[PDB]
Amino acid sequence: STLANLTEVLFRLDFDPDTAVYHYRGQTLSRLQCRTYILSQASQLARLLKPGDRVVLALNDSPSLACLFLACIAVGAIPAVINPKSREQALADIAADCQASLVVREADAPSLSPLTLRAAAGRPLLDDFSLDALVGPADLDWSAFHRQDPAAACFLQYTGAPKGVMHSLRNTLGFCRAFATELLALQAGDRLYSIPKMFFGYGMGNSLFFPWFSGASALLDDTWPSPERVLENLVAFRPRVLFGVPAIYASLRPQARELLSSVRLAFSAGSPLPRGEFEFWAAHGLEICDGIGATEVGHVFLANRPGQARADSTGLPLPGYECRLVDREGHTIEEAGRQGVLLVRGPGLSPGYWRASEEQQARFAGGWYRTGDLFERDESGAYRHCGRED
Ligand SMILES: Nc1ccccc1C(=O)OP(=O)(O)OC[C@H]1O[C@@H](n2cnc3c(N)ncnc32)[C@H](O)[C@@H]1O
Repeated sequence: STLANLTEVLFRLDFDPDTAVYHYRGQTLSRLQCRTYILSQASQLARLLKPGDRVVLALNDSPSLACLFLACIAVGAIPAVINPKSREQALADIAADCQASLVVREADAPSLSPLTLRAAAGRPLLDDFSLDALVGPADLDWSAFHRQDPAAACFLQYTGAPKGVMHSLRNTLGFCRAFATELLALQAGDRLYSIPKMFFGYGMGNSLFFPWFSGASALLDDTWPSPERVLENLVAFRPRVLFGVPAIYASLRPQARELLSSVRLAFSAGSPLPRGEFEFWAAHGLEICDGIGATEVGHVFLANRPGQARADSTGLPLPGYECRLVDREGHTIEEAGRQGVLLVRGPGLSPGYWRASEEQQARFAGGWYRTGDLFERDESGAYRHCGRED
């Protein structure tokens, strides 16, 4: 194929560079402001990292995290975003698993025993992460994108021993198109608010990629989402699309009036949406679309479609995806009402784990991802979660 760079591709999308992309602490950054900052930061990272070097970002959601992530990709580095409050041994184990060359952490955090840089105290709108003092200020017109095969590993997503899922340019644009375009039909200018953070694959797509992919903007909050905080954000930001999980919508019941004010598309992932929650908000005039995603598949690959959602259901495979149920002998289940393990194949499929044993990599056997989830399929074709396999 043609060598390409995921960041460069996103920067090339023909969206108004003067429109917002990220929101943070009441402020706003446009596509142009972030593009310029990313290129500048890339000139600094290229002095520190070579193509292929791994980077672990133990940071909460912020524009500097999204920009640093994309700056790593710009130079050919392979970044991963993990829980900033990860325990020392957990962060060390992840950095060891991907043999990271660089770890970026919050302020005052201890050192790992790879190179450790810390973010600045005060939560600035754009942080240099001490790169100015380390490698000097940035170059003014940087554009030395490292272009590689679209199927090559571009970044990692970590989910017992941690497993790092490889994601490439191809299957990244794949799961963005399938979900952000074909399922949600996100429009330029849409205000997005994802409560799950960017160290969760769910949140990375919601907050990091979709604003660039679809021309929308996302609210980034580096504090933990207490229902009180979630409320302040809703009131101040008034998002049109809300990415939550079942428990989040349960916690939002007493604030239904405030949520209905702006939210028009409410999505739920992570675990099955109970009928009670779907029906509580349906009577308030809000449809919650339940969809399943998996780190190994990029994002949601099977979901209820807006305007056609049903209670106690995960919907249908997204366009381009194929879903199959297998019995205890690995044989395809052709019938309805028979629960089996769900296999999935499609645009978002990851090319595999970064480091793993043959038994772990076997989850990708045959060109499918074995979710380990028990699913059944009714006559209409809709899937319903039934639990996990033993
Ligand atoms: N990474 C993601 C991106 C987008 C959206 C979700 C994710 C995400 O959750 O990624 P993970 O790798 O952490 O977990 C995947 C596993 O979580 C479970 N699950 C997720 N969503 C649902 C759902 N709607 N209904 C029922 N079960 C669900 C299921 O066991 C699955 O195997």
